[PDB]
Amino acid sequence: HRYRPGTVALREIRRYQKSTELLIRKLPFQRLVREIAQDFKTDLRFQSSAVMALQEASEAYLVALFEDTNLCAIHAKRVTIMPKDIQLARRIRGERA
DNA sequence: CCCGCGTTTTAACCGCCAAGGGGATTACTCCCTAGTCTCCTGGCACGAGACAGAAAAAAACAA
Repeated sequence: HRYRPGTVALREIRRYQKSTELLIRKLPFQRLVREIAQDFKTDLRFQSSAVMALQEASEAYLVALFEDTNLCAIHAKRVTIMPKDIQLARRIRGERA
């Protein structure tokens, strides 16, 4: 049959909140880090541990930001997060101007 | 707008194979060092110095 929209989303929320493994596949993230670093200094080498630490910090920060975004969206009587939500959360945080 | 399902490809992995490059050993080559071989014109005349030196053992013959 068909699951009504919004139920499988709750199932994934339950699934991913019980687990800790990283949600971004490694190699694209590593290539993105390498590209970003290249603009600061050339012919650079990275320890896999450094790259893993970068991924852990980035994913945790993104999860916290998504939590704040969901809270902001709920405050607007809304269920869907939209860019203004991220913007407001970042603004109140003080990272974005 | 966004969710849930149907279809495609490669990208992430592994295994084996084949181009292309790096290190220890090997092919030469160049320079240096080390060690030899041979020669120093055609000759001619005359002279003078080297006639080995010690020591052990068997035999002849005087006594």
